[PDB]
Amino acid sequence: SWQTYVDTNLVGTGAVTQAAIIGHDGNTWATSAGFAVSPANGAALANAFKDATAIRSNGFELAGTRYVTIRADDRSVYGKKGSAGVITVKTSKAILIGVYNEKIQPGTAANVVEKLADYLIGQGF
Repeated sequence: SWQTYVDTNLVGTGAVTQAAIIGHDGNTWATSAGFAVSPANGAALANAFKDATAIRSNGFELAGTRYVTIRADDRSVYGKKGSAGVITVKTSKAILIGVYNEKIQPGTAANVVEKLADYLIGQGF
């Protein structure tokens, strides 16, 4: 049911346009219609959590878009591209990812992902 967390719990909220749930390895668990992240690109994100030295300076890519590091801790890596961007949140077993555009506010996006992450962590994922 990882597809429902995406269709309903993420994209369904309206706060995010595209979304996915990656494994700590980079391999996609579930994803939305027009979004895909390469294994290399996902394992690259899964690591910026151990040290964002690299993304902090070069930035990071997701599905062909080069994002700029805004925030980047050991649980949350945020990026932006003009007035759109992506929220990525690490759980105990996964990594949530939701992208937003100009019609959506960064905190609105950020809030939905953040909260869902809490819920899954509470569940053991």
